[PDB]
Amino acid sequence: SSSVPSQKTYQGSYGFRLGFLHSGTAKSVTCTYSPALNKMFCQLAKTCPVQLWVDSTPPPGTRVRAMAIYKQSQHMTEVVRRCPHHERCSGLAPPQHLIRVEGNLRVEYLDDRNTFRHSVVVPYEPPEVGSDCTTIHYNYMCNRSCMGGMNRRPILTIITLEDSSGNLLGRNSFEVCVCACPGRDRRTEEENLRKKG
Amino acid sequence: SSSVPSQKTYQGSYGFRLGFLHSGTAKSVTCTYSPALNKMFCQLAKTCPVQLWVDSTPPPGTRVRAMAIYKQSQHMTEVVRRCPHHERCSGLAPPQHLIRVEGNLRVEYLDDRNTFRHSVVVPYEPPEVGSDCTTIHYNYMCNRSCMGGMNRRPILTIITLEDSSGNLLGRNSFEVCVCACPGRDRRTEEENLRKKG
DNA sequence: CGGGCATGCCC
DNA sequence: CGGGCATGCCC
Ligand SMILES: [Zn+2]
Ligand SMILES: [Zn+2]
Repeated sequence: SSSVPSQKTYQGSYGFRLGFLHSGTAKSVTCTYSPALNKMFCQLAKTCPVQLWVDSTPPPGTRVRAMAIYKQSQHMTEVVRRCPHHERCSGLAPPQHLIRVEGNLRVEYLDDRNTFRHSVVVPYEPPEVGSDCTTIHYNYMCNRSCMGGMNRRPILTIITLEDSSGNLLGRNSFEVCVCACPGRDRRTEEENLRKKG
Repeated sequence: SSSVPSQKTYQGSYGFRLGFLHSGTAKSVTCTYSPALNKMFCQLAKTCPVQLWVDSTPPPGTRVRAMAIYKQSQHMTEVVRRCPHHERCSGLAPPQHLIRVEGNLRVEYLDDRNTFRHSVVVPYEPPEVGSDCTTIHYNYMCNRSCMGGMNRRPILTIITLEDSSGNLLGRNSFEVCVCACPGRDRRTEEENLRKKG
């Protein structure tokens, strides 16, 4: 019984995929996504819109869960949590949770009783009409560099689509780097990929 | 009734002054003192020997107190304390105290009931015989850069010599920078002083 | 807003 | 051990 959740992409029978908005070119843009690295660069405590795309409409009662895990093998089995500084100076969200959802009246924050991992869950809502996706506003409450938290360790966010019975319907993931200057750090990484990847 | 303790040098009638040991040239020497800047550069949680020199022998019951205060006017009135990370992962010393004394069976840690400032106190002991000074081993439990603690703000350590009745007998102070590479940072600062001081 | 320095750590 | 990069922030 592993305590490390799968990160394997599983688009499933509903054709579940993630979308991200294009952003500005600014050195310190608040949120920016790199398709080449499948990686979000964003600033702490600010909005990161993630779009949910499906080919088929999930059944009523379907839920959307987000959870962070460390990306490197050496840190994979350690629970991702808020650093003690940002925990201390911290409504519904427990202070130890890294990932929050804003703008949803039905958000649930879970602390797994066996694996101790944190996750945040909202109801899946189908797009309104004309629209092809549904947007969730996530918030990361620490910088990747936070001492006693992520401590410079890369993380993945895993988004899972789950029915009310608990069956996995779909899964996707993206890397996240919460940092002061997302535009600078995105360009630096893409350039490093080009020259020495 | 101010809550900012004096840092003014007061050598007093006993001729109280501080001494510091000369150290190596290494980039990451554990402790090194700059006479030009009256400034200690040291690594966290490691020994910083400070020598006490007097011209006249203090009376029995004399105490030696150390306390940190922020050096800049803008931060002067804020209590210097341990960051929440190093407080959490922390015998006699309360976890919130930045400055500890090692190797003394009579150490007292005080949290002032009116000003809320932290200090650590030991008995003054006169030099043994032949020696001209007495050494106290101090420990700083955070880096200057610790988020939620010093947060990159320069500090002074104020050493006061006090009689058992509480009269101030002498006072001296030095700046402290707790950092990963004290030798590098000392040379950088002395060079900056030379070129643009 | 982008340039550029200080500083912890690389693996 | 010293060189040198990443990254938060300068004031
Ligand atoms: Zn944090
Ligand atoms: Zn600290």
